[PDB]
Amino acid sequence: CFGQCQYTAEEYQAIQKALRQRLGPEYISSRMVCYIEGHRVINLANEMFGYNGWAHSITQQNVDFVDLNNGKFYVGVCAFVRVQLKDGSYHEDVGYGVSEGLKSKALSLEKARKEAVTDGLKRALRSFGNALGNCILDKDYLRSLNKLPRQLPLEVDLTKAKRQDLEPSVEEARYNSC
Amino acid sequence: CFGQCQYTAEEYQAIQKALRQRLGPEYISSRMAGGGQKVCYIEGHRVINLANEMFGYNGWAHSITQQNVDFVDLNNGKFYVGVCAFVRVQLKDGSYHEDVGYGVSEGLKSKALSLEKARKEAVTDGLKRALRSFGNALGNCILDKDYLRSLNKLPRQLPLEVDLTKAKRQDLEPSVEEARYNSC
Amino acid sequence: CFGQCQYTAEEYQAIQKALRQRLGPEYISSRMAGGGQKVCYIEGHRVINLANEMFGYNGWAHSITQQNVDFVDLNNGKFYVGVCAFVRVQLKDGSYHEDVGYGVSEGLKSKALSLEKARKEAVTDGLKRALRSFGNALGNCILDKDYLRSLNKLPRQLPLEVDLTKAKRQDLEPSVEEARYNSC
Amino acid sequence: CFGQCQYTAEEYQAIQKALRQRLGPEYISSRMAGGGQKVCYIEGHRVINLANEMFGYNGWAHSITQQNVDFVDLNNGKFYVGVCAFVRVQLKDGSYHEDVGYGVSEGLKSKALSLEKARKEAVTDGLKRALRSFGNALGNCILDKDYLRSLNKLPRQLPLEVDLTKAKRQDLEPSVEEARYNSC
Amino acid sequence: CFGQCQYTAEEYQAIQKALRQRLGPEYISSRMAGGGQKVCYIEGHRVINLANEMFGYNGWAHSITQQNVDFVDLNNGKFYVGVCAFVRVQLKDGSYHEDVGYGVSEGLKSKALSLEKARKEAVTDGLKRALRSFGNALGNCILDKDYLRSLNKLPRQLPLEVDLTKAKRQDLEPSVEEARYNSC
Amino acid sequence: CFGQCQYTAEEYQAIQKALRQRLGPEYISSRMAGGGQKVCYIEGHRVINLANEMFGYNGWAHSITQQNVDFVDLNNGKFYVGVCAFVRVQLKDGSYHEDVGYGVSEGLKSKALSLEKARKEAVTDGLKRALRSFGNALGNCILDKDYLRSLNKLPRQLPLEVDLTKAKRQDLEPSVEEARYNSC
Amino acid sequence: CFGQCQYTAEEYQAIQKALRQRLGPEYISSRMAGGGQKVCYIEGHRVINLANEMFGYNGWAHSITQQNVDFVDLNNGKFYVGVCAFVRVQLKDGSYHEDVGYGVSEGLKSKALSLEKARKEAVTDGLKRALRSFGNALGNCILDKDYLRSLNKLPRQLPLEVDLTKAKRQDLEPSVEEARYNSC
Amino acid sequence: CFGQCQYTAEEYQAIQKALRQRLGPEYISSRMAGGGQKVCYIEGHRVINLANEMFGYNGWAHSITQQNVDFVDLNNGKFYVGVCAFVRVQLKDGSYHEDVGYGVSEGLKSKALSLEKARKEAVTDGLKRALRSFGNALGNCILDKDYLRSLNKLPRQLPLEVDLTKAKRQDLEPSVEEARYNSC
Amino acid sequence: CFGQCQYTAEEYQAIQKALRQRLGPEYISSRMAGGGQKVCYIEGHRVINLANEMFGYNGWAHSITQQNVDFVDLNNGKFYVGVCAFVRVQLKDGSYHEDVGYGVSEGLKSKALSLEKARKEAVTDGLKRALRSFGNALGNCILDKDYLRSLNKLPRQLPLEVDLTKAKRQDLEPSVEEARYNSC
Amino acid sequence: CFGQCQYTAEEYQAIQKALRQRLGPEYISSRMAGGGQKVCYIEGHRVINLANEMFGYNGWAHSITQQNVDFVDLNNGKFYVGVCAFVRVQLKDGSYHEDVGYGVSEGLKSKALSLEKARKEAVTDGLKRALRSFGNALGNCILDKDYLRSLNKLPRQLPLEVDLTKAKRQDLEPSVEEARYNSC
Amino acid sequence: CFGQCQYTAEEYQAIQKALRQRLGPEYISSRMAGGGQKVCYIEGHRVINLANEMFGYNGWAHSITQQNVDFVDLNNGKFYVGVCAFVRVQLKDGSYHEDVGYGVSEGLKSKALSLEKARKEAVTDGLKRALRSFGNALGNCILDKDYLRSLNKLPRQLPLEVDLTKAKRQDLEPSVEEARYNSC
DNA sequence: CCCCCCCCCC
DNA sequence: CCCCCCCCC
Repeated sequence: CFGQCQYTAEEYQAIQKALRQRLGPEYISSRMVCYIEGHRVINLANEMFGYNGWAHSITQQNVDFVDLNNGKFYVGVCAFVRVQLKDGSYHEDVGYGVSEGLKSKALSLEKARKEAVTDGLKRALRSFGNALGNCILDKDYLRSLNKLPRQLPLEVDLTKAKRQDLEPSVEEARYNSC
Repeated sequence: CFGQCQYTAEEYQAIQKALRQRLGPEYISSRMAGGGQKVCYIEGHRVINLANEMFGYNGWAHSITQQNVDFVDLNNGKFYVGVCAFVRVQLKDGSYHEDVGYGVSEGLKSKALSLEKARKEAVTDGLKRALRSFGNALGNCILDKDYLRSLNKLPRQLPLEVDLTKAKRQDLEPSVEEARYNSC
Repeated sequence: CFGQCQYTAEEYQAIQKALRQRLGPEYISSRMAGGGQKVCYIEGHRVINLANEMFGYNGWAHSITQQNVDFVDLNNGKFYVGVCAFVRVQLKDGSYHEDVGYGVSEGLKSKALSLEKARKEAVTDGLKRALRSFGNALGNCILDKDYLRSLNKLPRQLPLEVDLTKAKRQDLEPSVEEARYNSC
Repeated sequence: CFGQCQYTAEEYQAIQKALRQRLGPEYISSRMAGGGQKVCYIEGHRVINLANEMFGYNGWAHSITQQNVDFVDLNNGKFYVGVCAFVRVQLKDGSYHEDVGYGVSEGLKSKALSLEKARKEAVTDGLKRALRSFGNALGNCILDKDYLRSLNKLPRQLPLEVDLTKAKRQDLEPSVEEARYNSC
Repeated sequence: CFGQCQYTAEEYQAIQKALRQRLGPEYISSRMAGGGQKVCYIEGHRVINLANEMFGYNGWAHSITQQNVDFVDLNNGKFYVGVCAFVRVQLKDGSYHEDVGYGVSEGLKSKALSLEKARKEAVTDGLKRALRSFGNALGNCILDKDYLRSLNKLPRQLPLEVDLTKAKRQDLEPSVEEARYNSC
Repeated sequence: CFGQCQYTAEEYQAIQKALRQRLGPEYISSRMAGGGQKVCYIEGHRVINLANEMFGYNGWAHSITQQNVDFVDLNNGKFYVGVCAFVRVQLKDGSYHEDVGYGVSEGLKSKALSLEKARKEAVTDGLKRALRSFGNALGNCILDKDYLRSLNKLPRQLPLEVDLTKAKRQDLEPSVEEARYNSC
Repeated sequence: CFGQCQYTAEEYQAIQKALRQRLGPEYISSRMAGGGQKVCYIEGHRVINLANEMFGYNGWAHSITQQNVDFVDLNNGKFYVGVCAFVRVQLKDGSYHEDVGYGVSEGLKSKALSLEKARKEAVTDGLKRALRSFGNALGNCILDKDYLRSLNKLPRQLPLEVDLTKAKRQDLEPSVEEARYNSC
Repeated sequence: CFGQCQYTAEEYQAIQKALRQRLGPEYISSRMAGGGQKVCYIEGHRVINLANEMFGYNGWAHSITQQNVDFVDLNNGKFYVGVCAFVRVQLKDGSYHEDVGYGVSEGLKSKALSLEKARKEAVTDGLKRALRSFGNALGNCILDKDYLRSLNKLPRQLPLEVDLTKAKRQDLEPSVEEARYNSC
Repeated sequence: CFGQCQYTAEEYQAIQKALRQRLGPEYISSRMAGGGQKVCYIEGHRVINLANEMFGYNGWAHSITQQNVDFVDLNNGKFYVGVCAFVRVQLKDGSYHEDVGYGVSEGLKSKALSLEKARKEAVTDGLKRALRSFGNALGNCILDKDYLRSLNKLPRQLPLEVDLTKAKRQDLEPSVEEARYNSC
Repeated sequence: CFGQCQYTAEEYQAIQKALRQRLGPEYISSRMAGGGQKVCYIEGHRVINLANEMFGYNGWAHSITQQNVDFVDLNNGKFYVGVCAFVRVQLKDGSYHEDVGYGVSEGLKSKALSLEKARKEAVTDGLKRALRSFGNALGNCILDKDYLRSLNKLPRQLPLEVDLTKAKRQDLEPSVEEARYNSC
Repeated sequence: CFGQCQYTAEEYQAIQKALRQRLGPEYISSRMAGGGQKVCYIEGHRVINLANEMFGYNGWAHSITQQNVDFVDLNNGKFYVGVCAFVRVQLKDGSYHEDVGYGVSEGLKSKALSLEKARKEAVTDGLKRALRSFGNALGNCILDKDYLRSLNKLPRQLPLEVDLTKAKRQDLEPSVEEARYNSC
């Protein structure tokens, strides 16, 4: 099962080679600072290891503070996320979540907690190689990214989008799996 | 049993391909936020049915690791409640994803309904955010702004109608009863 | 034993198909839920019988992970009580779904009746919300507003009558007793 | 041993069939509730014997997960006590159902007797509500509003008589001792 | 060992039949309750002997899960003590039943004797109520009001006399010592 | 080892029969209660010897689950102490019986003697009450009022004399040493 | 190893026979209680050697489950200390007996010496009372008043003399060392 | 699985030799301390990639045993935060090294960013110091003063340029998917 | 390994015989207690060597279950410390003996030395009292007053001198290294 | 895996011989203590490399059992911090050594840097002292005063130069990667 | 592995013989202890080397069960610190010895140095006293007063000189690496 | 009510 | 939107 599977030579070789790849400009985004968006990291991990080849859990989440300054809330929240592969290999790291200025205590806490968990997951997956987000920390890679042409955001083709719940091929394979 | 079943090549490959699909406009809904901005989301029951179809009714599981009420404040007769929950989804092979949901209830005068609303919302949100990590088909694509742009350019479709003619009308499931009798 | 048996292909397919079924109007009832509007729901005993038919009396299980009384407040002689419960349903293959229920009692003068109402409602609500996660047939469809529109357009049927002629009248079960004697 | 035995096809089907039965009027009793209304219920010993017949003396089990005294109040010499209990019933195959019972005692001048009544009543109620989840035959049908009306239309029968001629009069059980000696 | 032995068909059926037996008048005793009314009961030693005969000296077991002193109050020189106990009986196959006993001592001037009486009574009562759940032969029939009337209609027999001629008079048990020597 | 050995048919039946025996007058002792009534009991060493002969020196065991000093009060220079103990007896097949003992010391001026008396008495009483549950031969019959009447009508026998001619006089046990040397 | 070895028939019967023996006057010692009455007891080392001979140096074991200092009081320069200990003896077959010992120290000016005396006495007394439960040969007979009377009528023998001619004078044990070298 | 793999002779020897290598100037960075002096270090991503190449992406793992915030102080509008972390790295053969990292933030006006900086720095520092213990190739050589001197004498090379032509541009990994499909 | 080995017949009997031996005057020492009385004891190292020869350096073991400082008092400039320790000796067959030692230091002005003395003495005393329980050869006879009288009648011998000519002078143990190399 | 491997004769003998070697002056360093004196020590990275060469990168491991900050004092604006750490080193055969390290930081005005220095120094010192216990080669000889005098009499060598020509300049390890590919 | 290996006859006998050896004057040193006179002791590194030679680098292990700082007191600028530690030594066969060490620092002005001295001394002292229990060769004889007298009569030899010609000069151990390479 | 407990016991 | 008044008395 999970945590018991040992990587075969072919799969080990494919993943080890693939994880060295640096990410193209399609993955990187910027704010006012470069970063990779959460769903992109999720999709990267799902493609690298399979939907059932990686796992993550929240070891502990701790609210550092909730302060009130003339009607505005300032909240800091840390989270400890541990990623595990289907072979037992694991990486655990710290994420943080901040919410300053909001008037809603509850919305501030929601933003801070969710942000902390997502950040922790990104930083835990980072430790597997450049393909999962390590290259973003290399300043030479950032410069080589700035010299690249700023391409416009690609468009998504919703023609083959999932339109009904049923997955007939999946149901067939699962019925044949028993 | 559960957590021990190992995925066969056919089911693994089918699921891996199927999870890449982004969701059509049938799944996505929208509300208005505190900044007057549009926020998309998938309704709970849609995600539950999506997961039941992707993994089988017995191929996925979820549990509440911890639910914690952050605060209960009383402002001139109105209750403001924040509740977080940690939901862990597991597949029949032991693979798991755990995330946090939050639940908010501001303005209500009934403390009990505020707490109920916050707790249930927190748990459902945590389940959705935990299931997100399995792929676009279970809700990962909703975070892609390009997917959102491609969704607005689409015609606002009218609510589909449900045909309740073959709806279940009595408890017994005879084919199910036979299949189970033959299992003992 | 329980939690160890793996579903056979025939029973898996039967149950997966049956769980997709939406519920007819015989199951749906209405009360005034949280929010003060008319809200549809499935009665507890109906969900119990639904689950017993879907999985068998020994094919599903549930337990109360934790029940916590959030508060008991007294406002000029009336009691206001909120109670949450965490109920986890498990199938005979180890598959599980856990959710939160809440129980409310505001205004009553009897503390004991208020607490009893809140605790029992919390447990039953948690069980229903945990069973929701297996498919439409166990209560997931009730959350689809399109399903509600398709339910209102249906002819309002009168409550069916129960024929108590073949009702159980003595304790002994000879058919069961024989199979059990031969099972040892 | 217990929790390990798997139900055989014959015993499973027999029990699944028997549990669908609604109960005849011999089981149901009634009192006058709060608002000058009628409320039906099944007495504890009836449910105990029903379970012993359905599963065998060694085919079902129950335990008290937790009992918590909610309150003990003193108003001018009278004690008012509320007690909840969490009872978990388990079958010989590991299947389980857990629910909450409550126990109330208002008016008594003895704190000890109030607590005794409340605790025992809570536990018995919890056992009844836990056994309810196995099917109609163990008490689920009592929740059906149509079933109660269909029960009122039957002629109210007078208490059947019990013939104590074959009552056990001395301790020794020779057939049991013989089979048990043959068990070694 | 204990909790592992599985009941053989003959012993299962013998015990299942024997537990249906209602108890004769030799077992029932009576005291007066608070409202000056008759309350029936089975004495502790009677239940112990019944259980030893039904299952064997090594076929049933009981343990005190938890005992909690609810209160010890002093009212003008008299002590009033209430004590609850949770007793769990288990059979040699792992089957179990757990229930609550209570112990009361009101009026005594000695705290120590009040506590002793309350604790011991709680434990014994809990054992009786746990054994009750196996069937009429172990004490369930005492709860049937119809069974009680048929007991009043019976002639109250004078206390049976005990023939102490075959009483054990010295420690050695040669047949037992021999059977055990042959076990090594 | 202990707790695993399963009783052989011969030893089971021998012990089951022997435990039914009531005790002769050699075992019973008496003290006086204040109301002019007589209270019977079996002395500690007598119960220990009874158990050693019934089960063997290595066929029964007991342990102190918990001992709790309820109170130690000082009233005008005199100490009044109540102590409870929970003793669990276990047989070599895993069968067990657990009960409560109490120990009392009122009036003594030495706190140390009060505590020692109460603790030791509690433990011994708990052992007696736990062993009682195995049958009449180990002390259950002492609670039967008819057995008490049949005991009082018997001629008061003079204290038996002990023949110390074959008493153990030196440490070495040669037969035991030889049997154990062959056991390695 | 220890706790797993099962007693062989020869050793079981030999030990069972030997444990029935009462002790001669060589073992019994006496002091005067605080009320001028005669109190018998067995010295610690005598009981230790008794157990070593009955079961072997490696056939019995004991451990201190818990030691609790009940009180340490200071009255005009003198310390009064009560300490209880719970000692559990176990045989190589898993059989066990647990009892309580007490240790007292009144009058001493040194708190440390008082505590040392009380703790050591509590533990030794607990070991004696735990070993008592194995039979008369290990100290059970000391509680029989008839044995005490038969002890008084026996001639009080003068303290035996110890022959230190065959005493161990150097550390080395050549026979033991040889038997052990052949054991590897 | 992980923690079970034993290093093969070829892989052990390869890694043992490779870890002896000291690092070239491409890895080392430097800053100025609070007292105007040069401090060398290895950046986090370099250590992560070094370890991934030395042991494989699945041949090393690390976990946070505990993170403890030492202090958060507010001095006239500036926050000073010290946080320690204990990081444990493990290899696929069970070999492990655990060390401490620290995180500092002095002067900042935002508490949230101070805490984020201190916690993340503590964890990364602990990871670097834990990996340091495996050899020079993973960072031990940075502590050799002679290695630092021999590094300064080297020509300061210009920052290398990165060729992003072969960068990953889409999610799909066909070779990886193929090998994994062949792994089921 | 340790705790698992079962004693072979030869070594068992050798040790069983050897443990009966009383100790010659070379082992016994004496001090003067507070009442000017002669108190006998065996020095620690002698008991350690006794055990090392009786069971082998690897045939017995001891551990400190708990050490508890009873008090540390400061009375007019001097420290008075009492410390108890619970030492459990175990043999290579799993047999064990646990007892309490005490350590005292009264009068010293340095707290640190008082604590050191009390703790170390408590541990050593506990080890001596635990080893005593195996038989006379390890110190049980020292408690026999008859043994003490038989010790006084012997001539007080002068301290034996130790021959340090064949003393160990370098670390290496060549025969040991050879035997160990041949064990791998 | 780790903790399971048994040392082969060749590797055992090699390591046992190698650990006796004392360290040359290349390893030893010196500082000035509080009395203007010479204190010798081995720098951390040297000890890490020593252990990695003696046992292999995967043949030794260490963990931090506990680190405890003893004190943080503020004396006229400067911080003085003492921190202890407990480091446990384990070999691939399960052999282990645990010792204490300390860390000090006096004079700094930054609390965070003081704590960082003290914690890191404590952990490194504990690792050095734990590895010391394996033999002279890992640092035990540094405690021999004769070793120190014989160290002064040797010619003080110039700091060796480091040859960075073959330093690792890129991440990939082709020999390691190939040896690992052949291991799956 | 460690804790599982059983000693072979040859190695057991060699080690048992070697442990009897008393130590020559090369090992013994003298300082001013808590008795206020010339007190003999074995230096830490000597005991470590003794153990490494007696059992092998991988044949003995020790751990710190607990270290507890008893007190830190400040008297006119000087610190008085007492620290105890519990060290447990174990051999490769599971045999173990656990004892207490103490560490003292009185008079020093630096709190950090006092705590460091006390903790390290406590751990080292505990290790020495735990190793004492294995025989004279590891330090038991140092307590023998006759051994001390026989040590004074020996010629006081001058500090031995160490031959550092074959001192270890580089990290690599080629023979060790070869023996390990062939072990995989 | 009473008995348990008060007075006695150490 | 609930909460209040209703319901339990």
